[PDB]
Amino acid sequence: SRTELLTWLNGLLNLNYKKIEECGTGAAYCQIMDSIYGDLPMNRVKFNATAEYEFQTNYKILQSCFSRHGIEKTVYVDKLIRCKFQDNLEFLQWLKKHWIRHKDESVYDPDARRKYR
Repeated sequence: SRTELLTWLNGLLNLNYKKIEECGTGAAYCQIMDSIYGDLPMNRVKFNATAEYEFQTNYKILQSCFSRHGIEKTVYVDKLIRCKFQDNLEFLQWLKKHWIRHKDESVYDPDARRKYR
């Protein structure tokens, strides 16, 4: 559920999200992928974005990550970027599964990776 996922995400990345809709900015999605692959351009991810044009940048970074690593999963930016509940709920559900299956043994420091943003 949304509550179970949000709690998981907040603990994983040391975030304080209250609604699934907040994942629509694409920043959290990028960092979940960074925790798994560690080659995301975190400095260029607009982590605390408020303007849609900035969300667009996050999604292009996310899409580039999928392409670089040969991830076949679909990413419908047009649906997610509007911060709609259902679309983001579904994408986050898949991301958690991807994380479970691919996150290795190394420790991840979400705060340091974001330069404490």
